Amino acid sequence: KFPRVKNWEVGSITYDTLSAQAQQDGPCTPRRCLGSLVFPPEQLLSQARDFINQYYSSIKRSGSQAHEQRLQEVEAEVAATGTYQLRESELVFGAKQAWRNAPRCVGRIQWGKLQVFDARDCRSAQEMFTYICNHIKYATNRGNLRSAITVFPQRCPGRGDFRIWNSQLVRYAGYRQQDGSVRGDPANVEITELCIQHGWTPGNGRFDVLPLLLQAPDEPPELFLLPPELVLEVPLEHPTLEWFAALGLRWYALPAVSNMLLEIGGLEFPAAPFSGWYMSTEIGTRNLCDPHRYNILEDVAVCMDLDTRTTSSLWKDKAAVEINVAVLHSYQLAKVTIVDHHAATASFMKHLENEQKARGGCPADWAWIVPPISGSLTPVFHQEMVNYFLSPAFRYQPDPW
Amino acid sequence: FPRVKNWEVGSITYDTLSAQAQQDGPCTPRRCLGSLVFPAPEQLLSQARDFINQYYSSIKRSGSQAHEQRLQEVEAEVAATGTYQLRESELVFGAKQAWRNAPRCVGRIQWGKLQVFDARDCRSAQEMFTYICNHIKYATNRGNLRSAITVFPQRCPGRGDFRIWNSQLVRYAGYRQQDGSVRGDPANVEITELCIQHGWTPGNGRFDVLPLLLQAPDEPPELFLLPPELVLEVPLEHPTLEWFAALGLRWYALPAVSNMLLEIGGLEFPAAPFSGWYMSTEIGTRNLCDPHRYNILEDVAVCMDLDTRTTSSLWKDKAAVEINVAVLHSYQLAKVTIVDHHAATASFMKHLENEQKARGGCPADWAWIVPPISGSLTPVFHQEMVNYFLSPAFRYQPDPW
Ligand code: HEM
Ligand code: HEM
Ligand SMILES: CNCc1cc(F)cc(-c2cc(C)cc(N)n2)c1
Ligand SMILES: CNCc1cc(F)cc(-c2cc(C)cc(N)n2)c1
Ligand SMILES: C[C@H](O)[C@H](O)[C@H]1CNc2nc(N)[nH]c(=O)c2N1
Ligand SMILES: C[C@H](O)[C@H](O)[C@H]1CNc2nc(N)[nH]c(=O)c2N1
Ligand SMILES: [Cl-]
Ligand SMILES: [Cl-]
Ligand SMILES: [Gd+3]
Ligand SMILES: [Gd+3]
Ligand SMILES: [Zn+2]
Repeated sequence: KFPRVKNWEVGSITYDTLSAQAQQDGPCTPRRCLGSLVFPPEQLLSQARDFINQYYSSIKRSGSQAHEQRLQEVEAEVAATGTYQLRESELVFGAKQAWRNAPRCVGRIQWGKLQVFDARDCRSAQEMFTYICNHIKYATNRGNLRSAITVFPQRCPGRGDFRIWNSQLVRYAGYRQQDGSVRGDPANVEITELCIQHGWTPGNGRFDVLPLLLQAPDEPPELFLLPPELVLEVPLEHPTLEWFAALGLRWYALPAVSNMLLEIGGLEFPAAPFSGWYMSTEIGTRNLCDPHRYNILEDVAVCMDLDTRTTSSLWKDKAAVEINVAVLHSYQLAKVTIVDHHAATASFMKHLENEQKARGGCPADWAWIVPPISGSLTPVFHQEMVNYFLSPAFRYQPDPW
Repeated sequence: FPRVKNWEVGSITYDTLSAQAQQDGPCTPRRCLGSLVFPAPEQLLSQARDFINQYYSSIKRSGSQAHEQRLQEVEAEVAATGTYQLRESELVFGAKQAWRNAPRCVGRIQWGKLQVFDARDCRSAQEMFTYICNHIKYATNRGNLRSAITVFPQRCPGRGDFRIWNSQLVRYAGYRQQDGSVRGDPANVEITELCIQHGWTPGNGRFDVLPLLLQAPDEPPELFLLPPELVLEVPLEHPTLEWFAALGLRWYALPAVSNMLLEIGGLEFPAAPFSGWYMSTEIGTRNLCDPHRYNILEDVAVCMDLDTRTTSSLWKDKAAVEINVAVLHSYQLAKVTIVDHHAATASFMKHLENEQKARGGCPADWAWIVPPISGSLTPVFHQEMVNYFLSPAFRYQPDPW
């Protein structure tokens, strides 16, 4: 009844007893597996209890005076108001736990080092922008990146919500042409048209930092031009392919996701942007080489004079590796925090053993932990994993349009 | 009906074939176990009833004379003997469906072109050896490889099973060492011990072809040396790194899997070895670079003058790419069929399109289909997949020891 889980590189075996606690049913059934699909009223009370119980057991304080009392005041809070507010330390506990529970995040060896900015006393877009701009600058820290989340007011019935309209705080533009095809990032063509709608003027670049679209409850969104000095960027150069710089590639320093809904102990925070630091394959492999993203693979290969006329020359593999080298090298020369997939995955194996000893397992989504180049060269490839939903959690949510 | 998206292009289909999935796999809504490597007359009737129904849809004779006759026959044969016998064309179809249905096979574009050798009259291990030698000879075809399966007598009440104890027809020995290490392939230490225990004289090279351990019903397994000239091998060299030839590396031409069970209509064929041709990544990445296999990565990288002291130089990825290049070039030098992971994944995308029109879906195991290097450089990375079990099928079975 406890999944047997093997490591094929060493032969070791563990049991994931933590999977017993899974709550939100996944998409898989004994009949078919859907593990590769990307996006597959007083219920509040039961979610509330077991979160508080988590908090106190986490601090060796279960069955103790403050535990009894905190259970009453939440029960009393919901009685009158039909909802409740979190104690600051609890919001700190939920934020770090929701990170710890993220099955697809390969960087959770860092889950206990998280700076939480409480932004619950907020109203109007001009306020968020200041909260956002304090996060970004705190998080960037002149390239010495530091993990941070900012949590905006929770969801209330009978009132709009706080939402950021960009998938991330930093996004590059996506412009069509007299032939449809995109100049700039084709990922963000939909939000580029929403911004140009809301006043912004299109640049002509492949790396134009998009303006934020911030939306306060029931008031229509507001454009915001981010300060240029607050958007740290790293021009991409290769250590030994002098022509690489002339290709003119850049990526921003801060991966800061602003469209996921933080759920802690029953409450759902639709605006809660978190950030950390990049893994190099995220930029060098997915963002620049995906056929529907920047899709630079062929252009780098021509410049390295590789034979693009036969797929068996592995020219794709050769140029991809070098695009990744140029990312790691450009970020290191810029002194911005970045991690390569070999270092990241090995630390995740450490994280798994940490979590086995502490909690009897760890939800992990194999197809997202394994890197998108050189998979079987990393030890996560040879590690069987179990995937499920623990709470508190980061969740996806509808786009606010 | 599971909705499946291709993310590179944007397409959406619905896998309706999955609603027919028979035997249940490892996952529940509580937890996905997709990444695990290893997940009464009345029911032999329902299984065979379904297979016969399949065979007759395929010949466009669904609901006819022969169709009800064959059903009436099979229920008469089960009542009288407890089993029944496949007709030869039924056996050819069942074996081609089994390949088609195999979710972890990327080579299934070719499922219709399969040469089925009927050895269900085999009477001993010695005769079993002769069918196998013939199989290897036909399939090797002097390097112009052909896809083949030999089918030995089915499991039956009263007598034991035919078994090939070897996991493949062609395997390299793995001898343990004085310092605990292994010379040869460490995946084959166990079978190697058995061959010696059964009177084989071991060598001491790294690429020693193992003998065959063949088990007739209620017999000890019998040893058989494969004739040297029957096993085509390929010395490994690199197009440009001329020191590579000095590693002394070889692989064999024919991938011939011999430890799986073929199930057709509830009948079980515990010995039915099958073979096609290699994808270069199985050899270059897994067999040669896995830390628990030949583990040549570090030794290639030193020789390449790569910086092996930091992982951020991506020495592993660079060395592994040249190992794959070497495999492809060597097999083309020797005029031995081989397919690289870009061509193989591109033809698999075609298979999913063929199969969506023909059957409304295709059972696919994402983590096995995506190559172990260059994952997102291939179109299958960006394609969501539905994994499930269809019959006829190749199944795993315990080792007979
Ligand atoms: C500090 C360094 C970090 C690294 C290197 C890292 C790495 C990654 C990577 C590579 C992914 C895959 C995303 C994709 O490919 O689309 C991911 C997903 C995720 N990360 Fe982390 N991360 C870090 C910090 C954080 C922090 C601070 C949080 C929140 C507090 C977080 C929460 C998440 C979540 C919820 C996901 C899943 C989102 C999704 O499934 O789309 N990560 N992470
Ligand atoms: C003709 C070219 C073929 C190619 C390129 C190919 C490719 C592959 C690859 C790369 C794998 C994963 C192997 C591994 O990771 O160890 C695989 C698995 C498999 N192949 Fe194919 N194959 C071919 C022919 C065949 C044939 C002729 C059959 C049977 C008639 C077959 C049946 C299977 C099965 C049953 C599996 C999965 C076994 C398992 O689950 O471990 N293949 N194939
Ligand atoms: C909205 N999808 C979630 C997402 C998408 C994505 F492309 C990247 C990341 C991500 C986040 C953090 C904190 C670090 C990191 N290295 N990556 C998260
Ligand atoms: C029981 N393990 C199944 C297995 C293991 C394995 F290592 C390799 C292959 C395989 C088989 C064929 C016909 C072609 C090919 N290229 N690979 C199959
Ligand atoms: C369909 C497939 O599951 C999809 O492309 C996934 C695979 N694994 C991934 N892993 C990460 N980290 N990010 C992704 O976007 C994806 N895409
Ligand atoms: C545990 C992990 O699932 C295991 O190493 C798998 C991963 N995917 C694989 N995929 C293929 N095609 N072949 C394999 O041998 C493996 N090994
Ligand atoms: Cl990103
Ligand atoms: Cl093999
Ligand atoms: Gd020139
Ligand atoms: Gd030279
Ligand atoms: Zn699953």
